[PDB]
Amino acid sequence: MLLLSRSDLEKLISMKEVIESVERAFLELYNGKAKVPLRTIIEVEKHNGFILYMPSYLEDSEALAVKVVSLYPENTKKGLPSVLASILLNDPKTGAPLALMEGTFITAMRTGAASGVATKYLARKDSKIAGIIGAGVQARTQLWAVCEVRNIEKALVYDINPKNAKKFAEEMSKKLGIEIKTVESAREATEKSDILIVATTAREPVVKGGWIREGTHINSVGWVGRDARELDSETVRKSKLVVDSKEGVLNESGDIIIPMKEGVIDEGHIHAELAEIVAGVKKGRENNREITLFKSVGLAIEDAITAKLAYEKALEHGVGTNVEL
Amino acid sequence: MLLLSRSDLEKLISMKEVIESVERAFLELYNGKAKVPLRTIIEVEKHNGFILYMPSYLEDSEALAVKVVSLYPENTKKGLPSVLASILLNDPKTGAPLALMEGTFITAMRTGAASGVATKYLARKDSKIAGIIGAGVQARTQLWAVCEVRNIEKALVYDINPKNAKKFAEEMSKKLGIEIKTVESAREATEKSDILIVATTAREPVVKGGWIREGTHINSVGWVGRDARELDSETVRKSKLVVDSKEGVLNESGDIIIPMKEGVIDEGHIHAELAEIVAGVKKGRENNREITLFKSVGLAIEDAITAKLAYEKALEHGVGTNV
Ligand SMILES: NC(=O)C1=CN([C@@H]2O[C@H](COP(=O)(O)OP(=O)(O)OC[C@H]3O[C@@H](n4cnc5c(N)ncnc54)[C@H](O)[C@@H]3O)[C@@H](O)[C@H]2O)C=CC1
Ligand SMILES: NC(=O)C1=CN([C@@H]2O[C@H](COP(=O)(O)OP(=O)(O)OC[C@H]3O[C@@H](n4cnc5c(N)ncnc54)[C@H](O)[C@@H]3O)[C@@H](O)[C@H]2O)C=CC1
Ligand code: PRO
Ligand code: PRO
Repeated sequence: MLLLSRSDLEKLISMKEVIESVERAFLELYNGKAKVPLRTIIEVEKHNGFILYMPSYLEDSEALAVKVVSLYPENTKKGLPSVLASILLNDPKTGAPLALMEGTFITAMRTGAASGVATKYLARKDSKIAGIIGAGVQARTQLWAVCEVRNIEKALVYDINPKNAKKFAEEMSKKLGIEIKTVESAREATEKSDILIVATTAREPVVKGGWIREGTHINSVGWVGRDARELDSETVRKSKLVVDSKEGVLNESGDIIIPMKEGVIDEGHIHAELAEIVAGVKKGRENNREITLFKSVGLAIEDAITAKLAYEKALEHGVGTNVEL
Repeated sequence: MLLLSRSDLEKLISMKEVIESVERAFLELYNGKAKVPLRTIIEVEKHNGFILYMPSYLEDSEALAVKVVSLYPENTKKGLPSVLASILLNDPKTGAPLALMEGTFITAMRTGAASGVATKYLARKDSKIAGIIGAGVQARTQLWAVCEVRNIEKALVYDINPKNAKKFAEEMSKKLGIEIKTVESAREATEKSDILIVATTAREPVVKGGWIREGTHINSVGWVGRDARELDSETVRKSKLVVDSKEGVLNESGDIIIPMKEGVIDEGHIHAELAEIVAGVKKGRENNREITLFKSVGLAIEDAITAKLAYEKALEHGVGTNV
């Protein structure tokens, strides 16, 4: 078996590659060449956490992988990231395990790239100002993937944690070579956005629909269970809704389940799944005045296409350590 | 996180340990302190194999583990085991991964132990002769666990491959210190058995119910999908049926699903789940003449308590590699 550490992975993969790869994974999913059973969620109520088991098999790409990822929103208080993951790659021909790789970095990369492909189809091409609510691990790759897809000029970041917003604005500004300024309310970041990035831990809405002007595109990736949401009901109803997967969002995302329980929206309010948009069967952004919202909770195909991408580059680069079991 | 190889694991855990631990896991499951959602099976039709994802959380034992196990019946043609597994242990307090360990040895140990617990409650205490149909990997731990709970004197082994039965008879007899004789039909092994072990890869019945005499207890652990079976409908109908879990067997075991399609039995023919037997809520063996059948497909909690037993012994014994 081969081992790939976070240091190993950061070396191998870039966001432009991951954007292309996640896009192909969804095209493979639309053509009936993907087996993605709904992920299994075990809630650890005793320790305020979740653990998610996300297996998938992409038969054309021959990517047979499972990711074990956990969400503990209070982990940052113990010097630990909220999201920790591991990815296992198996050989489709024998079922033998091929690799164990650190999944935390890949989770952030594949999540940003998933919103990157959706941003290509749903965001105004002339978008230059991006607003970020929640300056955590996901927000960094979220903004990075948005910058790979649009000619972003300036970014606004709001967080309840002043350290996270400052560290984000400083470090990401040199990172992406764009100006990033911390703002001091979620209202301001939402009102001035051409593209809005929401990557929060909050269990109650932070984005009010009354702030969103026309022509803005929203990427929302936060998830803390089916009871939690970061967008109020007005935001969802007001937008042209695209989901990463209907089966996943409708079963896991309080951002959608709660407004439908209220009766503000129904299952038909979902315009399309991302797989239909990538395939060209369903259309993305059609005019300047619509407000587009991409709701993402995570799909296992993004881990498999990224893990096999990273695994095959390690072989070609001689990266990683071999182990016996 | 810590890495544990088969060589690391093989020393650490014994069959007496795993039986005690698996029985405790089933009691924990009965008391509502286990989260064992039904496992996810992805069939790789393209390569004639299955891969199984088995997560579970035992909250009292604080064992949060997932096993990735695969079944490729044609692997023995490539010099590879039919069943290959990996087990990942996570920290319940942080969600952080604690260990990656080889699951092949643990799956054999926990599978034998699960039948070891069932045999203790369902088999006659005066059982002396054990019959084995299918002399593969699982059969060895199956007989070992039966030997840990009953005073077995002699074993009879039948396999469709005479090489496998002979190799089983030789190797297992030295390990367990009991006489083991090769027979040349499933009928003979079944007819003379006090306890019958069935652990085959067959997709069609190998044991006929007409062969089973009264007082026999059967452990059947084979699985090759819900369309495959190693027991004919008569063995199922004739027996008091105990399953490791109702949700798993009725969804995955052709040994049970097919006789229910025929109308020979219905859902009520399941006497009890193993968890109810361990808890004492349901009765085990009530008389000497009953024929008892334990149907096992595998349950994620048995992996979790065994993985955490081993992980916890590795730390105390300084075994494993950090990465
Ligand atoms: N493909 C997907 O959809 C995936 C979903 N997620 C979810 O994305 C979200 C972000 O994940 P991470 O960045 O890794 O965690 P993180 O803990 O490192 O960052 C979360 C940020 O949200 C901020 N925040 C929390 N509540 C806020 C509030 N009311 N108002 C303003 N800011 C607030 C926090 O201060 C923190 O900076 C999480 O909800 C996670 O469950 C995580 C990985 C990928
Ligand atoms: N109940 C549980 O928890 C578990 C279920 N299993 C299943 O147990 C069965 C055996 O597993 P392993 O021993 O690891 O595989 P194995 O390949 O090592 O052994 C299978 C044995 O069955 C024999 N056999 C095959 N067809 C036969 C037939 N018609 N008649 C007589 N003998 C036949 C084969 O010669 C072979 O020796 C498989 O179905 C496996 O999927 C595997 C792990 C645990
Ligand atoms: O799918 C994922 O990877 C993220 C992890 C936390 C919740 N969802
Ligand atoms: O429970 C298990 O581990 C075995 C693996 C193959 C089918 N059942």
